[PDB]
Amino acid sequence: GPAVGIDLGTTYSCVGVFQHGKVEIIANDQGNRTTPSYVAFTDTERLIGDAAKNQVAMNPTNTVFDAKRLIGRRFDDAVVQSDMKHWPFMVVNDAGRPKVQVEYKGETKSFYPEEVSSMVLTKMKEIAEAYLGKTVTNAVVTVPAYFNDSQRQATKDAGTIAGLNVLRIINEPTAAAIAYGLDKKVGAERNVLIFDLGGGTFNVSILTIEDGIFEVKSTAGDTHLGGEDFDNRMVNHFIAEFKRKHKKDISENKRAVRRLRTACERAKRTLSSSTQASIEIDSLYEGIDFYTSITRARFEELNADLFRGTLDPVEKALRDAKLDKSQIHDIVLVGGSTRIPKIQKLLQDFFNGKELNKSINPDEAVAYGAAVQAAILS
Ligand SMILES: Nc1ncnc2c1ncn2[C@@H]1O[C@H](COP(=O)(O)OP(=O)(O)O)[C@@H](O)[C@H]1O
Ligand SMILES: [Mg+2]
Repeated sequence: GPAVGIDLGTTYSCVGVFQHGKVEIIANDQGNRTTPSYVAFTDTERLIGDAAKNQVAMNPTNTVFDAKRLIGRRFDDAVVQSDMKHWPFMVVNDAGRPKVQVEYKGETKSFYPEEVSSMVLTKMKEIAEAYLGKTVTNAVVTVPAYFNDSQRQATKDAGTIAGLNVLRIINEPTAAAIAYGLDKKVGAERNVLIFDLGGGTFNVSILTIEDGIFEVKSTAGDTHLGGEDFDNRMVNHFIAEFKRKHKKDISENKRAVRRLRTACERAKRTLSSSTQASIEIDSLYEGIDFYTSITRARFEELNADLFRGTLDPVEKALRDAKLDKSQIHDIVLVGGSTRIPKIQKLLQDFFNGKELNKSINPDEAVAYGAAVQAAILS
């Protein structure tokens, strides 16, 4: 079986495979090229991926996500302490290590973060196998550039327990560069800027590549900024609209909100190609059908400050790396949020018209690069 490339992401994961000089990003059962990093436990089963995320509104306490934020970390970790204040599931201490606690088939069960991730990993593995029509064993898994050795270890472990022989763990930005071929030797130093705006995390990385060797000269971003924050803004906006229109506040009804959010995220994706999208929700609150729409202009207006602030981490990355806009040779877009027009304009304007690398789907770039790296490693 060919070695595969796996992007084990915070909110979305992707698997690609190099074959006949071409990289193929493998779609899942539902036909999507990326699958949510969600795991849900019920009375009768364990749901992973889309099936899992498609019921989080119904089974909040038993639907686990954000496992990547826990992996390789300690319970006493300030990150963990701050984080768990927002997850609808339990995180318990176990001799220092944190564990997620769920109820599976009536009985209480706990899992180490690496076990949750191995579940997502097994899902990607069978997606690959379903496509290849053969067993996948070897793999290259990606990790953020800021991951310490514990976090890398845990990611490796998640692989082993998922039945995957992890050939190598490579940084996500480096995987993005390899996807565009920016790793080929041109007898000169090259500075690449990776602008990664995903589902819930934002990362900016400046790589220096000479002789084919990478050198992460600097990094920046925000671990709590992503496409989900843009969704929230739409939600708050629509909650206020429903109120004016029906003098009812649906805030308390978690289900109404969760369904509205799902409609928003979808409208958001449509907004990246169309100037407006309709929000059609049957029986949102009580028996009131919420039928409305948003325009790209209003969308951009709701997230203006968020979008604009995206440039601060870019300026920081520059000054830390000791470079000026003029010195960065290539800029590659990574993450599903970079498909947003305003974000592309804004970044280009900042780099005074410089062309942006974006021919490869941004949310598939890391997988793409890992698959290539897997191919050379085997
Ligand atoms: N067309 C699009 N326009 C805007 N956002 C998009 C689009 N397609 C996907 N996204 C967003 O990308 C995010 C997922 O990004 P992705 O990079 O796949 O995840 P991760 O951050 O987990 O690595 C979600 O917030 C999703 O709404
Ligand atoms: Mg990502």
